[PDB]
Amino acid sequence: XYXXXYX
Repeated sequence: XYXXXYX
């Protein structure tokens, strides 16, 4: 992880 979202 380490980026965000949500998908």
